[PDB]
Amino acid sequence: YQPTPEDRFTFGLWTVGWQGRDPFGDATRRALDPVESVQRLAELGAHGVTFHDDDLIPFGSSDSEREEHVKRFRQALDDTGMKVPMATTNLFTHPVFKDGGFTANDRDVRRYALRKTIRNIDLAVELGAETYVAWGGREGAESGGAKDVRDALDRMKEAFDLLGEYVTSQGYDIRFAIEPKPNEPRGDILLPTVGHALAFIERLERPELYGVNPEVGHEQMAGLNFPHGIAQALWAGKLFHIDLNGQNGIKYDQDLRFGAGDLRAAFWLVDLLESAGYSGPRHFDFKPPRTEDFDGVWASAAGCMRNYLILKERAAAFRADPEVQEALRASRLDELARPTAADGLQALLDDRSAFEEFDVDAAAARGMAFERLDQLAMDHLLGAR
Amino acid sequence: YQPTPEDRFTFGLWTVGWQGRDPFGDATRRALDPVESVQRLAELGAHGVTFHDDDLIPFGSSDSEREEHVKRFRQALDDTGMKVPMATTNLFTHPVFKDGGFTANDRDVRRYALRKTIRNIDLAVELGAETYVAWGGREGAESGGAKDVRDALDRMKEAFDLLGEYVTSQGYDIRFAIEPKPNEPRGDILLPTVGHALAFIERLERPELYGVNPEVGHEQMAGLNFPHGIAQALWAGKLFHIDLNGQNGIKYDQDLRFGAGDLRAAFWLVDLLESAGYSGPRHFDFKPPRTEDFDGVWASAAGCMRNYLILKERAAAFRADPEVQEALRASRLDELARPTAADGLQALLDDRSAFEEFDVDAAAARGMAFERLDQLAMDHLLGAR
Amino acid sequence: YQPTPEDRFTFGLWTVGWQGRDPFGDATRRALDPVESVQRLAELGAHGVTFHDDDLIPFGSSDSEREEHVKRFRQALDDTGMKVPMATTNLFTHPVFKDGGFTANDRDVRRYALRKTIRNIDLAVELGAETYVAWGGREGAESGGAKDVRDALDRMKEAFDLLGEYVTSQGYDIRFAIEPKPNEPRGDILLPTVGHALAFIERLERPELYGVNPEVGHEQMAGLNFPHGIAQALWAGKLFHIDLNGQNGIKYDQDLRFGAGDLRAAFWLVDLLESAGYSGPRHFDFKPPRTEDFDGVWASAAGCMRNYLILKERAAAFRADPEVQEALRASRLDELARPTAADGLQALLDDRSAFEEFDVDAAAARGMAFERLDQLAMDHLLGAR
Amino acid sequence: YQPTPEDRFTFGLWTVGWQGRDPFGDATRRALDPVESVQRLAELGAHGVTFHDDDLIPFGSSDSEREEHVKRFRQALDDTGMKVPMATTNLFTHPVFKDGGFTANDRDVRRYALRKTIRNIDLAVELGAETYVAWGGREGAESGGAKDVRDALDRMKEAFDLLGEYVTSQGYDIRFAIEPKPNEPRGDILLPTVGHALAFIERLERPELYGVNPEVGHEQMAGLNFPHGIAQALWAGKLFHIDLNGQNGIKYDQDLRFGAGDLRAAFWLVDLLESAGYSGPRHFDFKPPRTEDFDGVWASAAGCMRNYLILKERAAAFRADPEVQEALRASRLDELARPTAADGLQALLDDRSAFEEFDVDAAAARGMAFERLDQLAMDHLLGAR
Ligand SMILES: OC[C@@H](O)[C@H](O)[C@@H](O)CO
Ligand SMILES: OC[C@@H](O)[C@H](O)[C@@H](O)CO
Ligand SMILES: OC[C@@H](O)[C@H](O)[C@@H](O)CO
Ligand SMILES: OC[C@@H](O)[C@H](O)[C@@H](O)CO
Ligand SMILES: [Mn+2]
Ligand SMILES: [Mn+2]
Ligand SMILES: [Mn+2]
Ligand SMILES: [Mn+2]
Ligand SMILES: [Mn+2]
Ligand SMILES: [Mn+2]
Ligand SMILES: [Mn+2]
Ligand SMILES: [Mn+2]
Repeated sequence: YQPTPEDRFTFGLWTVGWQGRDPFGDATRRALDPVESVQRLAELGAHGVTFHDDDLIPFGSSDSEREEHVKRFRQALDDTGMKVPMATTNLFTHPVFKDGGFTANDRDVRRYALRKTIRNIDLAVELGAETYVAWGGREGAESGGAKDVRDALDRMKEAFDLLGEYVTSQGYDIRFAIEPKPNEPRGDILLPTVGHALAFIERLERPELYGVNPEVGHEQMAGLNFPHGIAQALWAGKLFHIDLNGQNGIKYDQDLRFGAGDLRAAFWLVDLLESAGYSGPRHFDFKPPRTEDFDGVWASAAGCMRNYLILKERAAAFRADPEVQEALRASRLDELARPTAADGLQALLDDRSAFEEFDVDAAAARGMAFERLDQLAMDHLLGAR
Repeated sequence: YQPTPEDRFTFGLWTVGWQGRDPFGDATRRALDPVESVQRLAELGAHGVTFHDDDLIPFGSSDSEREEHVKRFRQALDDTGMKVPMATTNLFTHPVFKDGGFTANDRDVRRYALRKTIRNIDLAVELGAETYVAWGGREGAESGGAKDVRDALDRMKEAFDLLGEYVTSQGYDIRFAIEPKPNEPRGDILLPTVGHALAFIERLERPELYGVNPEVGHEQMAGLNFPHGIAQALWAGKLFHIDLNGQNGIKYDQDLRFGAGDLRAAFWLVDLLESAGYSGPRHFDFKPPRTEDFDGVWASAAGCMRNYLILKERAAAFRADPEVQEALRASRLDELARPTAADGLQALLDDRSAFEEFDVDAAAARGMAFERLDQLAMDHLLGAR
Repeated sequence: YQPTPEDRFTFGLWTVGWQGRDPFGDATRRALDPVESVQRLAELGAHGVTFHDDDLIPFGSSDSEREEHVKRFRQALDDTGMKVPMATTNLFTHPVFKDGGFTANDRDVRRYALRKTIRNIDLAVELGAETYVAWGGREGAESGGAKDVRDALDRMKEAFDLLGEYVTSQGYDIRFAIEPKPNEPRGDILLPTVGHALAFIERLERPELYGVNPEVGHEQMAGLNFPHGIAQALWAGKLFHIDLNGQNGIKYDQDLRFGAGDLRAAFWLVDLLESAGYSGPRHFDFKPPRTEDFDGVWASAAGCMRNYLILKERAAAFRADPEVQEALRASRLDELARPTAADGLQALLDDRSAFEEFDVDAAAARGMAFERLDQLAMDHLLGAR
Repeated sequence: YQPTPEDRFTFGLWTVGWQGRDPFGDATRRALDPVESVQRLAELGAHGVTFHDDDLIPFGSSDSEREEHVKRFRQALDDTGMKVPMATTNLFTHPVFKDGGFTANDRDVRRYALRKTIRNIDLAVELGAETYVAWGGREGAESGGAKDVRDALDRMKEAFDLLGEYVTSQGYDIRFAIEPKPNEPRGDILLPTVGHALAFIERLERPELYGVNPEVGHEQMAGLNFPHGIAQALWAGKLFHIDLNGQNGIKYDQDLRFGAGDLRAAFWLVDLLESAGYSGPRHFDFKPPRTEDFDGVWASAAGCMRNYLILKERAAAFRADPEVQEALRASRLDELARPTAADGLQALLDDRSAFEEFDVDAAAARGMAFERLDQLAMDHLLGAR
């Protein structure tokens, strides 16, 4: 199960670079040089990296230092053949962002958050990224009077609409991907799920510039079915990017390596991305546990990739198995994919077999055969066929 | 705190009529006649009632019996001055709907679910309802291979699009309100939140025919902030109807009387509906606990109405209190409501005070004063001013 | 992966016999005769069955009918070689139990709940059961003033203490196993977790008569780590019985077949029961989904057994793998099992290497190597070694 | 609603002193001097403070600096009349504790964690504390093979048993209070609930030395009923101390001021502590939100105290209201407090009115009148009587 760069595996600088500072505990690992991580991730078989502005250029860097940091970084990309498919802005760490960036109550902060963003879209385009992520982690509230949500959506729509004006004015090929999260670090975060983000995009001036960046662990923090939300994103044409990780239920945001957490969810998510032909990056947004030294870092990043490739093999065996395709017909998946009434409304209304003469008892008696199907999918996952 | 019918309080027949059958236990109360409940709810000060088809006309009734049931019911509405603002279809009880109605894997079932719906839209319009709710409680799965979600959304969009064709062909003034729920009775239900429902409507052929019917307890079963979801629905123009009840956290769907459960949520929700000028029905979709006899039924329905009217008084005192309006300015709510950059993109880009000369430290030092605000809102709720 | 009766697999009559009545829906399957289920479960390789009183003898049966029902049942046990290791009381279905059995506010109800219990302990002993389960599913409240919890624990301790007097007075070899559940069908249920049940037993007059019956899905409905709770029960000597099933997170009690739900939890639970040498019944307390016909019933019961036996094989390969035992030493599991201070308190206090000269930096730098361990356990589960 | 020191309100140095560093964000407030906080908390009406070792004496302080820090602190206690009822150890911040203190896999770490503890019990006794808290925040795992839980409970019991030997050997009047938490910062924390902690104490050599320190927000992070767990702790005689705060459901540990979060829980908890006559400290273990400056700090600490005193007044009015005491009898709370069978087992067995002649229908028909009771308790809370 060996990754190659053709598998499209990517990692944030902040993921392998997490020093292991948590709400109760100091760092347990020294800071990695971005150079270092590029080199070590290319050896493991990754395809590229991603960054916040602030991961690559230290906050408050002179323009003399910015350019330095960028030079070095670009040399290591040249030396390794790594790409930069996606970039994003840190609008959550510095204290100025303690009430948000694009929805902060202070208007000055809000203009500062769009200037800091625009600066990093230029760099992102220079470095070749196709997708620009926006996680509004400070956009929200711990209290009901602190934030009027209708005014805060007006602000959010204004900031995204100015960024879409900027990008079309510059000529850039770059799209935006909004990342939902339901809570943490705010008490409640605005656009908390995939469905809220999808809905919001349909109100922006140019909706075809924006899609979603869902993360495994974030929709599971609301107790939702991650493969069902991604289906919906796929159904809308809006799955621009995806963050892969693991999460054990409804609790703080664990960011465990991909395959950890809900491992059957993980199986149905790979099944779906592979059968829909998702062709963007398989990005890992994870934190190696603070228990680990640098050995455990690179082990944990390697197991992200491994577990994807194992689950891809088992989902492919599942769909390719004749006894499975027979089960799928027994459970009427074929019929789910046929129109209910291609005949149209009038013919439906005149069809007596639809109502007046429909035998509800006979229909109700038929078994759906779902459990036999599900066990087939379990035997496939476990390799126990 | 006395309701009158001008408060727009409504109840489902199924709410006061719940016999108290639960997954572990038999009925504890006899069946109410719909007549009875209309009379008793008009005495308590309610404005109207709502129904499933199957609450009012027993499943499988001849057309001779349907008309009877409807006659009787209409007399009791005449005798009491009660209205029928909303109606809906039962597509969840009968065993034929064990895989869903509009997304069942069997195509025959799906045509039967639209015929059963259309029949009840006619009756709904006859009885004067303005809103037709659709809760797809059986639309979903307990297992990943049982349902392809992209085909199931195609089916759902086809069923809603044929119902919008039906209503515009008949000339009816009636809109649809889709009610989300994340789970129960299915393992996972499709369009599980407000945001998923909002997103989905924007893909139907005629989106201005459809809005949402959110329920308190349903978004809390995902751990989400119910007043934040309703703000978003208000912001989209799509809050057609609302279900009011109480829920203690993430667990089975409790349906406790309104004000029970999360009582500070309840306060910020009344604050919002009243300050936005929501003017639809305040509908109660609750179940009096099976511990209660008919005395406890009508006590529980009365406390729904009482608790709304108490929280309306305290939210109104809150917003009317000068010291509160002063706090709101101290916390910059005023600034949240101003555009970030009415000057436009170019002027933002040329403004040095937005970036080059923005003092981030000074901005970061300012306190948001949220806690003083929040305690004011607490003293108001508790009447301890 | 073929079960035999030596695997100690058991099922409740109520599990395969669930008609599929849920809070929103009628039965979807006819009632099974207990005879039938005994015969069909013996063919699949099960070791025995369990019952509520009310599953085997219809509520209100004359003593002429009781004996009949029991005769028939006993013949089918004779004909099949099935055992009855465990029995329990239904103190939740009938409306008289709407406030509880042993903690109902009415004292008359409470005496009735102990008489109904004692009657079924006699039958249980006749039929050879070793364990008598008590799930207090109606013991609790939806509201804070409805139940004083300290008086309700006095009542619960009084009922269990009289049942322990009864059993020691009759000479019976039978122990009690209390089953925790956090909620459903009550808003909150008393002794909601394993730890609450364990604590409570230590206050009964004869604590060595009582242990716990934990269920997978119940501790997961609180978001807790089921293998950690069973370790604690094992550590106390109190794991008398266990209920096996699957649950997807914090929501209504799904009762999916064992292996469904949290499949990595399932792996670490089999690892533990097998390495501790648990030798009681592996009981399945599950409901085949109401989507299924009788074919899907017996498929779902068979997959419970299958998935146990697959996970037993993979946990055994895991612990037997030298590279795994090497990893365990690398992560210091060996040291966890050594006493911290067998030298005693004084020697600890005089040991300078424990404090004055302990090098905290060097210790802090050591990696725990947990991620490499965890991936080994993942490759083992998936059979990808 | 003015606190005085006779109300027994206390605060941790770490609570008002939280700089607002979170998993995504830098500090937003400078460090407070312990002196400062003592002075400011005495002005607001608090009764005392509590500390970790490491809050009061910087980690790695020479013994020349320790004594200095302690001198200063003691002067400010003298100048203000503040007490120190409780102290505890920081065994979670420093990287050496990344796998735990008392259950770390490294035995060296474990001896170091008991030496660091013992040192601070001496200081605690010097400063007059009565209760010594132990929150094992690093005791647990993110992965199943990382920790054998039975060996880890052996270690935990060994560490607590040596601390009980230490304290009885020194002659100290000091008891231990174990604080449960279900998760965060570990994936799962050992003894995750009140009931697990209660159970564990009953296995220590001297159980009458140990009780529990429950925190509001921690049992709510498992979705449990905090007043029900404290009743159980009261029922066992083991409520040594309590941490008061607010939490909105199952998510990261918010630590909002007391009264925020679940405000009806807050009401029933004050009702219980006041009617049981709890006479330990009312300690606040909260964090003023990082949005706040020092003004918002002291506002947030003041609202903890205010909200306790408002809820005490409304619970007292509730229990003192004749119409309430009438409701309580209508709902049979009186009967809950009577023995079920003071007559004994034999008389129960011979009582025909308990079984043979018990009218189950009549009993089942009686209403429990809980909803009327609950609304009375709501009108009382809101002051709407
Ligand atoms: O929860 C943290 C979020 O996942 C971020 O890592 C975003 O993906 C990028 O800012
Ligand atoms: O959870 C059940 C749902 O709330 C229904 O009562 C809908 O509102 C109407 O079918
Ligand atoms: O949740 C229901 C409980 O699990 C019961 O099935 C008990 O095990 C036996 O009464
Ligand atoms: O969650 C953090 C815990 O509540 C601590 O503050 C303990 O109370 C003391 O170490
Ligand atoms: Mn995350
Ligand atoms: Mn992410
Ligand atoms: Mn509901
Ligand atoms: Mn509803
Ligand atoms: Mn269960
Ligand atoms: Mn069970
Ligand atoms: Mn806490
Ligand atoms: Mn605490």
